[PDB]
Amino acid sequence: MTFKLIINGKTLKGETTTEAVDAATAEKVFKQYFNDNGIDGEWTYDDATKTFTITE
Repeated sequence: MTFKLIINGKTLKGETTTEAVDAATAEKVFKQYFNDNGIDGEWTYDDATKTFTITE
């Protein structure tokens, strides 16, 4: 299970992706990834393709 964090904002524009030991294991970590960036907006996890997208 590979997750991808996409930041949709003029302030910060980036994209990353990687695999982990487990879906939930990476889901709990990927949540803190952007947490450090302090990105304020609509943060949600796309259960569809396990993709994390944010909309400021």
